Amino acid sequence: SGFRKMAFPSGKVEGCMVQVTCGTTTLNGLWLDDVVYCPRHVICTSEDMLNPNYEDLLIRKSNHNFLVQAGNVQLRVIGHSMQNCVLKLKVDTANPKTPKYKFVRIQPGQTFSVLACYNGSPSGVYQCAMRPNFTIKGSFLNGSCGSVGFNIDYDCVSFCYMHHMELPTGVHAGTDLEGNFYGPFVDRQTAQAAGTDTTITVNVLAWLYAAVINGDRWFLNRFTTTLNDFNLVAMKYNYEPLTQDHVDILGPLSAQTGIAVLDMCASLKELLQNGMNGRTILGSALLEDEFTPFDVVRQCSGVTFQ
Amino acid sequence: SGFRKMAFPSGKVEGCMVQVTCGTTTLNGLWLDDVVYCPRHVICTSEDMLNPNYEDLLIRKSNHNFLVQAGNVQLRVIGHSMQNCVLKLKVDTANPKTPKYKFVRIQPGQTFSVLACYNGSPSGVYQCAMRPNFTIKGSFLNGSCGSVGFNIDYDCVSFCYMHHMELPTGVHAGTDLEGNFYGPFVDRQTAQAAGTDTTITVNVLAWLYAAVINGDRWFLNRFTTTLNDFNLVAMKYNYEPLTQDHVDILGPLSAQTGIAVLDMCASLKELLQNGMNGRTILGSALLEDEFTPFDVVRQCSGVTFQ
Ligand SMILES: CC(C)(C)OC(=O)Nc1cccn([C@H](CC2CC2)C(=O)N[C@@H](C[C@@H]2CCNC2=O)[C@H](O)C(=O)NCc2ccccc2)c1=O
Ligand SMILES: CC(C)(C)OC(=O)Nc1cccn([C@H](CC2CC2)C(=O)N[C@@H](C[C@@H]2CCNC2=O)[C@H](O)C(=O)NCc2ccccc2)c1=O
Ligand SMILES: [Cl-]
Repeated sequence: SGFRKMAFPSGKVEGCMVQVTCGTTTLNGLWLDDVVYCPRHVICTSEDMLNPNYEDLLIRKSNHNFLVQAGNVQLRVIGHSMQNCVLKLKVDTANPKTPKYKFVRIQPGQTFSVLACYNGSPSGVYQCAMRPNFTIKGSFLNGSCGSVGFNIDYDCVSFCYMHHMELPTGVHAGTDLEGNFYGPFVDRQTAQAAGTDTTITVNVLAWLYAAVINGDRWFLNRFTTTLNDFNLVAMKYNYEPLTQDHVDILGPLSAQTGIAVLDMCASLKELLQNGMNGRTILGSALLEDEFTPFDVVRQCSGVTFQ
Repeated sequence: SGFRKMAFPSGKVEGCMVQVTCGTTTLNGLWLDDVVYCPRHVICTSEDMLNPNYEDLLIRKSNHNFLVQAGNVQLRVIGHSMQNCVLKLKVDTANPKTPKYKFVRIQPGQTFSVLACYNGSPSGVYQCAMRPNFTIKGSFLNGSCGSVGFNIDYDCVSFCYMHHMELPTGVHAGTDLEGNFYGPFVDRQTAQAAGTDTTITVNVLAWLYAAVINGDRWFLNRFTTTLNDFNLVAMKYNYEPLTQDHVDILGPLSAQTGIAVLDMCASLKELLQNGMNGRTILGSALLEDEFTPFDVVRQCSGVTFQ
């Protein structure tokens, strides 16, 4: 037993990280088969980032202006193209460590592991949620651009995130691996509103089921509620409305614990109205929303990869 | 910016995990050079674990009774020995993925990454502290025994922990890689007291410095205190006494922030007496003690490995 914010084992991704340098700027790239993916802002100076014309900036660059290093190994660039906000550098060597992989665009409220990298070198791994407002609350310093987010399914790495920027509010924005930003963000150093964030209700409920499974039961009450009554409460506390799709995804946790989803909603309701009264749930003094229902099942059933 | 509970990249350790089976029991082993390390309780039945005579149980086992599998690869066992609570299985093949490594016995309050494994297969990575009472609050299910804790320094993996058991209170106990338990625990299914745990004061102070560096400053007050006055407060709230060695380790964080360690102690004092008044620090509603001073420096300076 016990419950931890667990990241995927990072080894398959570690083998794909490289350093990419263009003029003055170095950041991380992702080397899969004979393509290296990195943020297109690798071609910008600090001045350019204020208001970049990426098409005009990229026209000045040739293959030989992209320095790509895998460890101490220099890769030869034989092609470059821009796809949305990412650069694809064709190289003359397929990465021998290329894992089975897919590119996925994740939904808001879904979770993934970030491998924070500097100069092509892995420094740390952590688990986070795509916020409803399409930001992430990460840990990123200079040089971390090009760091990637991912999920693993047995032997398949599903890349979902590439780090592009820190907003002036200190939260993080980036793209899928086709270079499409999550949310309204652009790769420009300008004020950008992220808009109202909300709590991921289905995740909080999943984590309450995890708590019950681990013997943290104090918040279970004598009450039930309705989807509509609960959503009146969710609206007031800036929680995502719960839908029947959410109820359906929680079904297996309901089944094991014998706690009807709407009964757990009444427990959540009472926590939102009353607070935690100085107590904790799975060692947290707030309601945790960075576990999906799928996360809780995996952890509570100890599912592995390779 | 931002601050996350980050684990080490796990790839170097993933390459060392194997499955070990003896009679009915399978768990994880650690394959370094031509030795596989695993918990000696691999030789026990459920009945044996009640009151094992490990010397008498091991005498019944021969090399060929230890089934060791690295992926789909069967390793040949040419030697076995018991060292304290671990078994060392000599195998006829050196692990080609053996990273540079050391065996270390860590101090209470030090942190490390756990790679949770089942049947020799990595499932997840998370960061935790060795509690002052020599337990860890992990996430471990059946089959996770032999999972290891570690730190990385550039290219060197320092193994510090091997998972042996869950106490009836739901916390976790294990050994260094020489098989010596952390704390008073034995590898027997019997009631075992862990004794009073305490909060790791130097870690909480390190995390308050991390908060200030990230712009979370609300808890900074107009007060200072003395080491003795602060330790009167630490005693009352079951915090570890702060020593001048702790003050010295915090020096670099003091220097950058301009906040004298004893001023930060007065902030901590006020938080312990007054509580958080429904506010958060780096997205936590309680005082976090699973970051060392060394952790905060690494993260706040973005230090990498290979
Ligand atoms: C003085 C303190 C507060 C300690 O640091 C900064 O102001 N740092 C930065 C200010 C402005 C830009 N950056 C870098 C680019 C370096 C100036 C040349 C930057 O934005 N780097 C990161 C991503 C950011 C940094 C903090 N958190 C993040 O996620 C990224 O790796 C990158 O390469 N961005 C492209 C880029 C290139 C030039 C100018 C801006 C951005 C900084 O690190
Ligand atoms: C019914 C529920 C509550 C869901 O599960 C259990 O009671 N589980 C277990 C009860 C008793 C023992 N174990 C295993 C051993 C299996 C029975 C054969 C066990 O202790 N396994 C783990 C470590 C534990 C399990 C939970 N958290 C941990 O850290 C370990 O991998 C191992 O191999 N231990 C050696 C061992 C061998 C035989 C009997 C006890 C222990 C269990 O998993
Ligand atoms: Cl909390």
